[PDB]
Amino acid sequence: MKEVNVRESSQEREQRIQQQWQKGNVFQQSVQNREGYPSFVFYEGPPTANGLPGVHHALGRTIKDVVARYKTMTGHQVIRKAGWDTHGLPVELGVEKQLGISGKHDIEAYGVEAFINKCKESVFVYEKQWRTFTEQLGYWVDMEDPYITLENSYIESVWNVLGTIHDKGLLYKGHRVSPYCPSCQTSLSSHEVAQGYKDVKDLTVTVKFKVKNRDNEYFLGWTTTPWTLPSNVALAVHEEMSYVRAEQGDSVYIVAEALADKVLKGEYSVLSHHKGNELKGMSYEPPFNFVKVEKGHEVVTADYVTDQSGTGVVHLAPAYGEDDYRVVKENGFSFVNVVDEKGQYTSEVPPFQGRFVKDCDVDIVRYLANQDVLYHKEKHEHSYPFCWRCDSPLLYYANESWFIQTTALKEQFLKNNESVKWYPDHIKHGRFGKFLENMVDWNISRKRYWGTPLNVWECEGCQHQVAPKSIKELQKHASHYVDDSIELHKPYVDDVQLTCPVCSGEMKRTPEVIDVWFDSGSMPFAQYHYPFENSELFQKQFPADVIAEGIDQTRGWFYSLMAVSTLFTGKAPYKRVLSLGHVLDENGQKMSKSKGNALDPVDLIHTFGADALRWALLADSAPWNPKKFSERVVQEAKSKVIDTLVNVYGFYVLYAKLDGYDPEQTYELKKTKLDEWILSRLHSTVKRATVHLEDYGFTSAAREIAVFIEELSNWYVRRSRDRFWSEGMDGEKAAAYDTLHEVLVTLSQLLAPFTPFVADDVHENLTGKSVHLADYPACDQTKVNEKLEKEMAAVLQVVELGRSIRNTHSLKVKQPLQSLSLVVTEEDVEWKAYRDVIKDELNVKNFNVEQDDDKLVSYVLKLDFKQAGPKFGKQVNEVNQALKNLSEEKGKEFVEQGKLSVTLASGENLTLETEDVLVEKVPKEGFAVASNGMYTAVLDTALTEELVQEGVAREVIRAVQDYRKKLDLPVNSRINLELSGDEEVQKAVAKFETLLQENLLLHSLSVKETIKNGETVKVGTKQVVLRVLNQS
Ligand SMILES: CC[C@H](C)[C@H](N)C(=O)NS(=O)(=O)NC[C@H]1O[C@@H](n2cnc3c(N)ncnc32)[C@H](O)[C@@H]1O
Ligand SMILES: [Zn+2]
Ligand SMILES: [Zn+2]
Repeated sequence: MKEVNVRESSQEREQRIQQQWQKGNVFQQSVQNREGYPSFVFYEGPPTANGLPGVHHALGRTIKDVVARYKTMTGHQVIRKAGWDTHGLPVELGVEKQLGISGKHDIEAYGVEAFINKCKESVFVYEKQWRTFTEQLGYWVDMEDPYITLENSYIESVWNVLGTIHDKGLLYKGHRVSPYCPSCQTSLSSHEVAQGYKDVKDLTVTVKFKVKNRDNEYFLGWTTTPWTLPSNVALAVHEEMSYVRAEQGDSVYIVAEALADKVLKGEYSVLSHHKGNELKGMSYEPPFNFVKVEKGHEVVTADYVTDQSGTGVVHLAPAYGEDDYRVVKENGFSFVNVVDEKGQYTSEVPPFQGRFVKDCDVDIVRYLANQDVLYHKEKHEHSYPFCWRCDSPLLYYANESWFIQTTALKEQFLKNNESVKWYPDHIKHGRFGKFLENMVDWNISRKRYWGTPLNVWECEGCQHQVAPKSIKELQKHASHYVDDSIELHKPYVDDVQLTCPVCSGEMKRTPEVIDVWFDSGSMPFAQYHYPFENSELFQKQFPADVIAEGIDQTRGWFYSLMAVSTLFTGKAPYKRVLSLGHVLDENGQKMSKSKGNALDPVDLIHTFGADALRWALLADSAPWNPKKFSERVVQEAKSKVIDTLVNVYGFYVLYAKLDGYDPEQTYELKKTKLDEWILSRLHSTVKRATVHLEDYGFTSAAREIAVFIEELSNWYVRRSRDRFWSEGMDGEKAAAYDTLHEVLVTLSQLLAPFTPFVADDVHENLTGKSVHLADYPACDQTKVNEKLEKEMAAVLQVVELGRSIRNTHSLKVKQPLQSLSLVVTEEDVEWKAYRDVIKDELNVKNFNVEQDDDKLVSYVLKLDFKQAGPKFGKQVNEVNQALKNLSEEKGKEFVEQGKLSVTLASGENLTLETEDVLVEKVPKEGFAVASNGMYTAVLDTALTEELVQEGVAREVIRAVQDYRKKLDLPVNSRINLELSGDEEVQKAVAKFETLLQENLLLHSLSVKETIKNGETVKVGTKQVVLRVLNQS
């Protein structure tokens, strides 16, 4: 073993260990050495390469590393291939800001290929930043040969999946009303929309719709989106609902019967009752006549019209509502659109042309009143969808898109999810399960440039569709030569046309790229270029035994994985999911926010070490709920856990070399009770940590280990230092080294998945082997002594009670005290075995165990004025004083009898009720008491001259021992000590001359009145001059 003497920072140690991993290929060998062992299949969720890693990203990568390392140590081969997510809006928008451009026109003017080259350069910069962060965090994952979603092989496997889906008829193009981002200028998927809801406050209005061929008759239409009014095509009523023609003032309004008293206030008279199918066909005048509807502006029947809200008459604009689109299409009404792709009004609405529709709400109200059509307005606080990337409000916009028909397999989705073990369990039928139950088809087409091209070619002649699964299939159908090096990106694939197999017409690729979530959801099949390569390796690496990512993936990777795999293969791609809560910064969620909530993880790793950061993330709180994180918790983890292990390890190394201990040599072992306790605590910790890890309880396993580390340092090592400091290699010293060597080897093995750097530093120095190539230690039940653990735990509580009393009464442990009395309610612990430990630790001359406190307490009596005040009238204070005058035995008799009589000064004797007297139990004179309820510790706090002088003698002994180290004197050299002090020190030294000689290797001791050129030292509140003249 090597030394720990030269001061090494945490960063220096981890850098040294990392280089040791590099030169030994330990990560690679920890996988190869498990060849033939059962597989544990793990998929890495690919971080988006669009920003710097933060501290919040260290939680997931720590948890993944713990599982992989732990599963490797318990006899599994865990292949770990890193991945980077490089396509889509999360990358495109960032690059646009770097270039100072925005929108599809700016990108096309910039040049599609030039813009894409900027995307490739940006993601490459972030991959290196992420890779450096991952390596220094100690998350072992293969970033030398990662899967990257922009690589041609990866995209080709995505094409094969999409083509196979298309073969099943589950990839279709359709004109549907979809969630749409006017800024990004593309439709969005259902899971993307579920990530961008915010509370808004807008206006829902009621508008008069004057009936045609009638006078003073106005329909009362209702809408939550006033900006859709210029595009009105129809009014919807429920055919079986009841409506009334009610006159109000000079006008007559048509409104639902059940809502009339709410819509019409002040004064109205109901004339006639009508059903919904009677009002069907009635025409009216639009609130805005800017646009013309060739077949529309009538009243139609829709079954979703509710009488609980609104007026029972609903304005329908087919281009901005799925229900509106359906009903208008059913009745053969004209489809009209007044909004461009940027969310702005077209020329068909002159007064607001070129304005965002959701910004015209205020002006729409004014135009309504000025045209004599407005009737009501009310506030609406509701959740509204916003773009999950650019935070723009979304619109529901009729648009032609490509869909994956996930609803066709919805039953298979739910079946696959039911086979998944979720952590926490509530995600399974909660956040994830509810999303599955409300499934709509997956809108995958994005009118963007950087992403996986949607591999569907349509014939210009007959609209026949061809979806090449591969470059070879693309080459086979192409009307021109397609080189083998064709890059599966825009615009390169846009220059490939195919000859139609039906009519020999020209087939052109649809221009869109696919949702970025499809890329990552395809990674089980695309990370190994399946089915083009690695068919056998893919089979051994599917499905995953676990994945672990943040809770946002329930609307992300968790869903896209499930959807791609179910559509492609029908099977669940994972057996188990760890859904991780998000890391917070004292409040908000860490992210690439404007505030930039996240801290620099590399700076923290540099300052406190990756081990400390990982331990804080694992032990401070569980990973399932939102986690407030602080640098302070990392600092505490470094000093309490990591530094503690290093010191104990360095303590073992220093004295093993000095004593020449060799674990390969055979010694005589006189193992003490403290050795048996810590060994029992070691294997009990091994058992309980393993049980937690088997159930993915990292927090509980870490906390169990931290308890053992505190016991190892504060109790076992601290109380065994003399055996390491002693001179001869006797049986008890050999037992100390043997015990501590086993503790360090096994504890480092226990800690390897948690704190891989410091664990390997201890293990490799002690054993010559990497801890990460080792087996996870097994519990040796024969070394578990439950009684010894129980008794020692009681001893620790008693010691803690004794320290509490000494601290309370300012009695430093260096000052011996006469006795400690322990009142145990029951004879449970064999206290005789631990008498020497308790007396040493608390510095008491006598330790006595009592069944009760009758000899250790007394009673004083008082009066409860709230109870007995009025009863005794004015003699109350005389009675209260009379109770306080009572003897000790009189007070004790009262608590037994429960009845007492006080004799006042006048000779009058008054009887005291039980509830009239307040009882106080006080410790005997000179004693002090602390109790937890199970154990009551009574400490004799009274000091005698002999106790004070012994304490002074102890301080003199310590002062001499410290001045001896300062002079660098040999350990074995009898000194001639000269000592000067006042009479109190002189008397104490004289009286305890034997004690001083037993603790100091003194050839002579001389008490001089004054000392030439002496060293003044502090002995309590006194100054003592010392001087050492080496014997000749
Ligand atoms: C599985 C990864 C997805 C396919 C996608 N590339 C993605 O979300 N990539 S990421 O880089 O933004 N996220 C990386 C991981 O970090 C989690 N995460 C993101 N934000 C936080 C946060 N504030 N606290 C804790 N964990 C968080 C993600 O869920 C993902 O596991
Ligand atoms: Zn957007
Ligand atoms: Zn054709």
